[PDB]
Amino acid sequence: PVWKDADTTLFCASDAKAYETEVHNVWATHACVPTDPNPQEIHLENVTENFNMWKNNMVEQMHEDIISLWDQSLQPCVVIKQACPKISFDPIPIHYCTPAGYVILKCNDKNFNGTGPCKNVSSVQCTHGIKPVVSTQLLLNGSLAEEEIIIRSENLTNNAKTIIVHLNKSVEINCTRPSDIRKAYCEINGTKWNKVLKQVTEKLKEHFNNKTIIFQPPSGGDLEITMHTFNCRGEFFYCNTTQLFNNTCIMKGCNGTITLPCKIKQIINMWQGTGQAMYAPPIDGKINCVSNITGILLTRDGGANNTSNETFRPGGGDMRDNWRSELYKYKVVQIE
Ligand SMILES: N=C(N)NCCCCC(=O)NCCN1C[C@H](NC(=O)C(=O)Nc2ccc(Cl)cc2)CCC12CCCCC2
Ligand SMILES: *[C@@H]1O[C@H](CO)[C@@H](O)[C@H](O)[C@H]1NC(C)=O
Ligand SMILES: *[C@@H]1O[C@H](CO)[C@@H](O)[C@H](O)[C@H]1NC(C)=O
Ligand SMILES: *[C@@H]1O[C@H](CO)[C@@H](O)[C@H](O)[C@H]1NC(C)=O
Ligand SMILES: *[C@@H]1O[C@H](CO)[C@@H](O)[C@H](O)[C@H]1NC(C)=O
Ligand SMILES: *[C@@H]1O[C@H](CO)[C@@H](O)[C@H](O)[C@H]1NC(C)=O
Ligand SMILES: *[C@@H]1O[C@H](CO)[C@@H](O)[C@H](O)[C@H]1NC(C)=O
Ligand SMILES: *[C@@H]1O[C@H](CO)[C@@H](O)[C@H](O)[C@H]1NC(C)=O
Ligand SMILES: *[C@@H]1O[C@H](CO)[C@@H](O)[C@H](O)[C@H]1NC(C)=O
Ligand SMILES: *[C@@H]1O[C@H](CO)[C@@H](O)[C@H](O)[C@H]1NC(C)=O
Ligand SMILES: *[C@@H]1O[C@H](CO)[C@@H](O)[C@H](O)[C@H]1NC(C)=O
Repeated sequence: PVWKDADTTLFCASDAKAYETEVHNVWATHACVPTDPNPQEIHLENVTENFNMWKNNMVEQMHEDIISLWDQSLQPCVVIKQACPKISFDPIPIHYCTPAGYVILKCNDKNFNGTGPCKNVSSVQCTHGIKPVVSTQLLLNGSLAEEEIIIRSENLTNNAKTIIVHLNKSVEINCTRPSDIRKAYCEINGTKWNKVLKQVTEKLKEHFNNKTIIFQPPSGGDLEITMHTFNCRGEFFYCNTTQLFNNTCIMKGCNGTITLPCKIKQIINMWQGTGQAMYAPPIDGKINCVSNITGILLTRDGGANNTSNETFRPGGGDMRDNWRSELYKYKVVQIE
């Protein structure tokens, strides 16, 4: 035993083939180390420890990882004049491990909303395979809750704090652009989507005191925040998630396949801050991705403590809460 809450400089590990150039590998061979050959996680009997993912520093430290991954690897056309070669792109799991004198604690309490104490703690040396997808409004290719749906928020009462809806059922998404080049779409199972979405509203009313929950498309911003931007094979997609957030469809004559209009923007505003950048025309041929929806990035706006309704509009932008959704059950303690 003996430990104390502390921080340090972490290190990473990954199953990264040294021949492939799917950039996540090419970067995880020269910055990460091989995966733990034989790894054990030791449970701690009759012990309880408090966690909180919003003041946690593993998240920050991982953000400083993906930033260098994207500034090093993928390069733009545009005083900045470069060559913009088409590259390969496919994320891979990356484990996060403590050096010497420290260890990682893991909360496997079946539910657990993130901030607070555990009860079923365990001590690991590395995290686990965590895919660094950089996406907004919808969390894709993450992990899933092993019990029920959970809403994660710092201050649930606050009105500019982002919300996170960890799902217990992965909703398949399928986005394509075959053979204007950059005119794409995304097919989603409306049946699966709205079954799970009914569930999502039930939980939101469980936290918000049997109040009428309503989903609304974004107020107004740049397409980065108001339009589901993800990265597909080195292509930056933009999907008008307006048919996803409709409270009418919660019988009814809407439950089939929800095609969604998308576009492959060349001019994007970075998520690392400071400026914009332009890339290059799409690769000829079918460009598509098949990802799992697993989390949900909402920002209910305030001004309805009195009315019997609360409006929730999709959000995101600060990719930090993309990581929080995954390193919520981990804390780095030092062997004091
Ligand atoms: N200083 C300002 N300009 N403030 C006004 C904006 C406040 C709104 C805000 O603070 N929102 C959170 C942080 N923001 C996130 C934005 N995210 C993206 O553009 C993005 O994720 N694109 C993307 C997504 C997926 C892929 Cl695959 C590829 C690209 C940009 C940066 C910003 C930080 C603070 C300044 C601007 C807003
Ligand atoms: C604690 O978590 C582990 C791993 O998730 C699982 O076996 C079970 O939920 C709990 N086990 C014990 C012995 O409490
Ligand atoms: C999370 O659980 C704690 C109890 O440990 C509670 O005080 C807090 O309000 C909960 N927050 C949410 C968003 O469920
Ligand atoms: C997800 O959680 C909800 C809680 O309301 C539950 O009703 C549902 O059966 C769960 N689904 C799965 C697949 O665990
Ligand atoms: C935010 O919500 C929590 C939940 O109980 C509350 O305890 C905390 O004090 C709130 N903070 C403020 C400043 O209201
Ligand atoms: C999507 O989820 C299913 C189970 O819900 C899982 O078997 C599959 O591997 C996931 N796909 C990806 C790309 O992670
Ligand atoms: C994805 O959609 C394309 C065309 O819409 C289709 O050819 C492909 O089989 C689909 N894949 C999945 C897993 O739904
Ligand atoms: C949607 O999911 C259901 C499972 O409830 C399945 O039976 C149906 O074929 C799926 N439809 C589409 C278009 O994905
Ligand atoms: C909501 O109302 C139902 C009955 O309509 C009740 O069983 C439940 O306790 C209520 N919950 C909240 C959070 O108001
Ligand atoms: C999304 O499509 C709707 C119509 O379905 C339109 O009113 C809205 O302006 C579109 N959003 C963007 C960002 O173009
Ligand atoms: C999710 O994972 C699948 C399979 O690993 C991959 O094809 C897809 O591109 C991924 N999605 C994103 C947004 O990276």
